[PDB]
Amino acid sequence: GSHMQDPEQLKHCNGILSELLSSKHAAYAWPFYKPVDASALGLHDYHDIIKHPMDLSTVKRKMENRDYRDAQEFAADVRLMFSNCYKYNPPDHDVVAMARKLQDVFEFRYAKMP
Ligand SMILES: Nc1nc2c(ncn2COCCO)c(=O)[nH]1
Repeated sequence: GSHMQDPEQLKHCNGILSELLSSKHAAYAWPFYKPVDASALGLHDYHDIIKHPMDLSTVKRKMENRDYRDAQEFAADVRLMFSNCYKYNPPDHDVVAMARKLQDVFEFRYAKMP
């Protein structure tokens, strides 16, 4: 059920999303900018292991099209994106180190929900 705080909380979500895509975090955010191109990377098992792909360009499109109805729905997709990375890759892989740093950015600012 829609709350009157939902538009404002979604604005905070959109702010976080803008930050995740900004130059400030680009050194570790870039693997998450676009959908994993499994074939191009030779990751021919990716879509057998990851049943629900997610990436920041897909989150952005969903925010722009008002697909997300509340902050929780946005947050679940962002976390899905990170969880896919932790599921597919070995935990010492550099892409996982980048995921953890970007998720720290996400979680600490998401916790600042006004
Ligand atoms: N190994 C691997 N590469 C990824 C993953 N997520 C993002 N990338 C890198 O894609 C960006 C293009 O080089 C992932 O989970 N698997």
